[PDB]
Amino acid sequence: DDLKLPRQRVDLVAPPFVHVHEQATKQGPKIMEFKLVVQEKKMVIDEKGTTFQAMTFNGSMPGPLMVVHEGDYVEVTLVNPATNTMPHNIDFHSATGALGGGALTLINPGEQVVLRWKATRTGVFVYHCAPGGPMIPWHVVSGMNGAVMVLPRDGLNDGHGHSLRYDRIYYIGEQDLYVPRDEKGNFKSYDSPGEAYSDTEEVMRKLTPTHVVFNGKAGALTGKNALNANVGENVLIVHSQANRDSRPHLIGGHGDYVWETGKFSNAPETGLETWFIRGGSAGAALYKFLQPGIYAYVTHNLIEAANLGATAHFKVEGKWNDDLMTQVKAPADIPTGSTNE
Amino acid sequence: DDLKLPRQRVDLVAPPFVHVHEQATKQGPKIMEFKLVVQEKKMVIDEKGTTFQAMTFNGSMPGPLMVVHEGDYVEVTLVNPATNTMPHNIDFHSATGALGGGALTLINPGEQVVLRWKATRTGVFVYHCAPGGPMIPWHVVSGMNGAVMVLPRDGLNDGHGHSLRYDRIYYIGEQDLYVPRDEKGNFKSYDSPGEAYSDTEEVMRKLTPTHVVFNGKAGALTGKNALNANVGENVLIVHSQANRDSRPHLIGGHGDYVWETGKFSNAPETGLETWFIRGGSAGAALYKFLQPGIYAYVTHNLIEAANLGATAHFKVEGKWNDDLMTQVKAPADIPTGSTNE
Amino acid sequence: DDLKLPRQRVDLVAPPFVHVHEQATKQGPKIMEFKLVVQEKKMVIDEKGTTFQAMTFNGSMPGPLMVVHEGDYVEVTLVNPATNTMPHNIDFHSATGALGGGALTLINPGEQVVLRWKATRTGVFVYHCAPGGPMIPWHVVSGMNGAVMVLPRDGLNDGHGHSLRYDRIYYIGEQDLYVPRDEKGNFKSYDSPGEAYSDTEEVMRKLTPTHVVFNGKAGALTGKNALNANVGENVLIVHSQANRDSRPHLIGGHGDYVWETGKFSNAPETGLETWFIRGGSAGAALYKFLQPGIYAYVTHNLIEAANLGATAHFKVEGKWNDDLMTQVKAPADIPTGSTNE
Ligand SMILES: OC[C@H]1O[C@@](CO)(O[C@H]2O[C@H](CO)[C@@H](O)[C@H](O)[C@H]2O)[C@@H](O)[C@@H]1O
Ligand SMILES: OC[C@H]1O[C@@](CO)(O[C@H]2O[C@H](CO)[C@@H](O)[C@H](O)[C@H]2O)[C@@H](O)[C@@H]1O
Ligand SMILES: OC[C@H]1O[C@@](CO)(O[C@H]2O[C@H](CO)[C@@H](O)[C@H](O)[C@H]2O)[C@@H](O)[C@@H]1O
Ligand SMILES: OC[C@H]1O[C@@](CO)(O[C@H]2O[C@H](CO)[C@@H](O)[C@H](O)[C@H]2O)[C@@H](O)[C@@H]1O
Ligand SMILES: OC[C@H]1O[C@@](CO)(O[C@H]2O[C@H](CO)[C@@H](O)[C@H](O)[C@H]2O)[C@@H](O)[C@@H]1O
Ligand SMILES: OC[C@H]1O[C@@](CO)(O[C@H]2O[C@H](CO)[C@@H](O)[C@H](O)[C@H]2O)[C@@H](O)[C@@H]1O
Ligand SMILES: O=N[O-]
Ligand SMILES: O=N[O-]
Ligand SMILES: O=N[O-]
Ligand SMILES: O=N[O-]
Ligand SMILES: O=N[O-]
Ligand SMILES: O=N[O-]
Ligand SMILES: O=N[O-]
Ligand SMILES: O=N[O-]
Ligand SMILES: O=N[O-]
Ligand SMILES: [Cu+2]
Ligand SMILES: [Cu+2]
Ligand SMILES: [Cu+2]
Ligand SMILES: [Cu+2]
Ligand SMILES: [Cu+2]
Ligand SMILES: [Cu+2]
Repeated sequence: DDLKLPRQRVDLVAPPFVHVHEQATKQGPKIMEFKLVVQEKKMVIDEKGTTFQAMTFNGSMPGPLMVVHEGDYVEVTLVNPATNTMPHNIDFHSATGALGGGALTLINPGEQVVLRWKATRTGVFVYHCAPGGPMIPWHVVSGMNGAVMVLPRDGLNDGHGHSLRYDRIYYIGEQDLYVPRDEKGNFKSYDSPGEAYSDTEEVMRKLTPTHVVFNGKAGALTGKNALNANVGENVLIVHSQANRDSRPHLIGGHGDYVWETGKFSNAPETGLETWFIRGGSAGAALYKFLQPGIYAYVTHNLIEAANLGATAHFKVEGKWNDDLMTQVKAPADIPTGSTNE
Repeated sequence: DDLKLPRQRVDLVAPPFVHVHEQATKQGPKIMEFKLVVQEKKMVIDEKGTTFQAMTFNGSMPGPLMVVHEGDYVEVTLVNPATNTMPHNIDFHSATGALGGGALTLINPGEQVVLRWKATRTGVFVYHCAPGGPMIPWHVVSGMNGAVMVLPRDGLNDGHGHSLRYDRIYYIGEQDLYVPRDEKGNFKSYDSPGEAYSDTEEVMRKLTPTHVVFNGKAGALTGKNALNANVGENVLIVHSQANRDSRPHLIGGHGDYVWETGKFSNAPETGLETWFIRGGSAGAALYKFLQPGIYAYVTHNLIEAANLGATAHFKVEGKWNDDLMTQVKAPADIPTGSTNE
Repeated sequence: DDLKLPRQRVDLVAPPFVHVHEQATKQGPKIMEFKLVVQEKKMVIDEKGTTFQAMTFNGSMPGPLMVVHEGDYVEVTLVNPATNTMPHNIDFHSATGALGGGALTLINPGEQVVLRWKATRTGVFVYHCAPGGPMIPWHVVSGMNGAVMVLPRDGLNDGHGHSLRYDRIYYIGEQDLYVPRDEKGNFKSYDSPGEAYSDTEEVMRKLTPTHVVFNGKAGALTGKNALNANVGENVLIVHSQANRDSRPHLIGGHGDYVWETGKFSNAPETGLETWFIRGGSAGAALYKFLQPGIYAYVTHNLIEAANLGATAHFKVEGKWNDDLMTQVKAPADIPTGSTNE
């Protein structure tokens, strides 16, 4: 027992929600204990019911958000149940050494491993499976990616000496999928990940996804699963993309404070319309809602947003502010005396 | 009449030019009145005369640049003449609430609407049509996008307490187009936007444009339509892309001051070679010309620049500075005594 | 002889290595003399032995890194030997005027030219061939690109008044290639660049590379050609991409200090996981190695990294730090008493 710190077990929750944590803490460093269980399974990824052979951490795309503080140690038990068919591992972009931990975590079905990494770098970071060679992109675009947030012990700040505090946090994992089609253009189904591989790799090589989804499927965060907020709340939106660039935008809002490269040692940018998540990274945006109603959260390649699945909704309760925006005149016939050339 | 401010009607001009405005102002907030008239029409988009079924604000791709100051109110009359075939609306990324105004501006052919939004956020911002669902990307990549600039009341600054003033301003709207081809590879023509839709959507889904153009067509800002400047002038170049990333570069120049995310509350970066406009945003670059001659302004995917249409020219008058650059020896035969291995 | 400064001849070296230079200097400005010889040749670009008709500066993809200091003059002799088939030129993004020098350097086979440019802007910058029209992207994606670094005379700094010094420097040139395929999907071979052009241009137009390589071929910087370092060394990694965006990531490390837009007048960002090189630019990252072993340096589109060629290796000598990372428990059977749902 060389490392003599208190230990705290964390129970992960499914995205887009985040496990209970403190923003600012006066506790000293701890060993924060997390468990991730690999689950290979067929999953529905669009509104027409298209399936595909997914590979996940903890049964979700993305994998769950892990939250710790600068100077904590993160002790992760990775489990690969014997019902799975492939070896798996984990690479933390937050970690230092051994390919992020991938070189110390390769486990066959039936095995588990325990990795500890010190959280020396603040920000939001990707974690993903990376077995080796061509298996790396395949496992990641099959769903094996998530994120970790390493908060400063004093919480977030605006880079100019003022504390920032969120009222709510959501984790939006964006996934690019490469689903094979038959000669007629219909999506193909397979009985195992291994059976899907060869055809999937051919799609992957052309670098054009068939689907781009939030929380694992088209429409996952719309309708009854819209994200809730209230006028006045400061909401932190963490966005990850393990393989491909994204350009987040909150339709009808802004990013008040945006860390687009995702690292809290850098001052955020202010008042952004659209920001940029480079493939292989996580970023974060804070916004204080000023108006009630529906907001669409998109990647602002609108073809991807509307036609390949990458739209979420916020439903925001409160009172409308006519000073910020108003309909002066409702739709009406163009007046006869008008000249509109 | 709740809002008791002076009203000023603005007459928009066609890009790449910009309507008359003040950089710094000591006037108080005003209600700035703008009129935008939707025009569906066939347009020529390349040097071989390829046509396509465009949808525009005010008859241009991009739509005109609107310029106001922080704290002004922007009252926009959107008109959809009965000669048009589709409903249209407008979403201002500069605005707060109702999907940027899209949820308050949906108008059928024969109708108009009046929206007012308060200009609370400084920078350059996209505006675009967004009717709903798959119509959103289709209307935007058919040409229904422009930009608005919200200046600080004191004008631009370098983020370090020094005023910046431009001598000239140009607005470069970049448009990604998705023109269907027949089995031989020739571009297809249609008699209406509705007829073009199904084939266009198939091209859109593969996320590879057929054309990437400035000011609505290949070659629009070359030859007799090159952009004018003079040695010593500080020129502000506003660049928008409503759907797809761009990487602007001034060949033979630099960006002296660049707001690549486009928001004046953030200090600009200095001395850039190439900058990055994320899809769904506008950015701005200031450059003081130091040499006369032709400059090419490109997106620095050179395939897009040279082969898909995305090159503009500046023609700059003045005297050559041999200290910054000189041809020491003109092209000449390689000397016989040379060894060139 | 108007310009009366000392002259220093520099001998370029092949990437990823860099010619001898000083970081900080107290010498005054000099005329720094460089020679670049165009070489058209067939080159191997992947591990299956695929060839293609390359065009290079000095026989390498990328062309060599040139290093000077702010206020130096750079006098470049460009040579186009009579064994070559095409005209060539050079455009320095570091330079001011005449399309970066391209308008003053067009040379036929059998000719040479001498251009001088003043190094007024600090940072890392692309240089590339740009003959005119469609020849510009073709020459660049055929291999005719490199970089120049213009250091501040006091060396690098952290933008907050502290000097930064590297122990080692590597130049990673990333190249997107567009190799034609036959009806069966096999890569086509040609006897000259001219013969390859028409088919190559068709691939280029679809904006999807067949290969994305570091130092001119898949696997170039892996195995016996891995990049060396030691625990404790501060290594500067210069990364260029003349045509297409890249997202560099050091697997198992970070960017301690990153200039992603590549210009030293801007403070670096700290503690990045992944950074972004916009097409048509160079950037630079400093990292101090903390752990020994193998590191993969990738573009973090992992399909490009693993399947299209864009992976380099570092081999780092030193002692493992179990405080930063440790394998708490090696792979072992999942305990019988476990519940893993
Ligand atoms: O800010 C640059 C800095 O990163 C350093 C901090 O000094 O270290 C980072 O990783 C180290 C891992 O132990 C920690 O010192 C530090 O707390 C963390 O941000 C250096 O390697 C370098 O100056
Ligand atoms: O996309 C090509 C082509 O395939 C068809 C079926 O023949 O539809 C498929 O592709 C669509 C777009 O991805 C999906 O909407 C659908 O689930 C799928 O069957 C054609 O409709 C289409 O043109
Ligand atoms: O700088 C962050 C800031 O944005 C705020 C300003 O306090 O508001 C922005 O939008 C508001 C709309 O009324 C205005 O207060 C402000 O002038 C504008 O930049 C907050 O919501 C937040 O601190
Ligand atoms: O691009 C495919 C193929 O189509 C042809 C006509 O058969 O040319 C078309 O496509 C060209 C590239 O976009 C355009 O230059 C032209 O206007 C269009 O007819 C072939 O020439 C080409 O290989
Ligand atoms: O920082 C903005 C600045 O760039 C300027 C410097 O004053 O010039 C750059 O290019 C000039 C070329 O002579 C040099 O003055 C300078 O050393 C270099 O960074 C201006 O044109 C402008 O303020
Ligand atoms: O990529 C299409 C198709 O072509 C084949 C040969 O028929 O392989 C070629 O393409 C591969 C992927 O780029 C390369 O690995 C190889 O060098 C090349 O011959 C098929 O194997 C493949 O499905
Ligand atoms: O140690 N107190 O939270
Ligand atoms: O399946 N993912 O939320
Ligand atoms: O572990 N790879 O299939
Ligand atoms: O109020 N004067 O410009
Ligand atoms: O048609 N647009 O300039
Ligand atoms: O309004 N949409 O076609
Ligand atoms: O002038 N001395 O290095
Ligand atoms: O061939 N290039 O290193
Ligand atoms: O110089 N162009 O082939
Ligand atoms: Cu895996
Ligand atoms: Cu990774
Ligand atoms: Cu419209
Ligand atoms: Cu938008
Ligand atoms: Cu050339
Ligand atoms: Cu260039």
